[PDB]
Amino acid sequence: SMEQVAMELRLTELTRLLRSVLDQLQDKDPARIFAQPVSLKEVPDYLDHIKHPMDFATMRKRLEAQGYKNLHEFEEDFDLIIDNCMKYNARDTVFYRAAVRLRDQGGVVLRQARREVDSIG
Ligand SMILES: CCOC(=O)[C@H]1CCc2n[nH]cc2C1
Repeated sequence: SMEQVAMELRLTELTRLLRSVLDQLQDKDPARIFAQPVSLKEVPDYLDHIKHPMDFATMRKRLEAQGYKNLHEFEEDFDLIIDNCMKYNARDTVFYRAAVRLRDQGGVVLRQARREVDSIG
């Protein structure tokens, strides 16, 4: 139907906007601490600690499969990256501090992203 095409056009547009948000957020991680899944080979007990792992590469895979239906779903996954890190790692580690910084700097980006999503529809 024509509706479903228009639908898919918007979803495709959303994906385009989210790809830009994702690139902007990942730029706030120049150390690439959050770029890839936590290695289960190098951290074999990770899943005992963290029930829903997340990372930027995994977000990107879902993004290109157009698997984010709205900004909220995208934001949930970003929050997982931060929150998982701040649980597993102690307050005085480079990892925890990198998560705090990413959350603070990412807030700016996500704030305008929400406006753009509502605005454009
Ligand atoms: C690539 C080196 O960074 C890490 O290992 C940290 C990545 C973020 C994270 N979330 N939970 C545990 C960790 C560990």
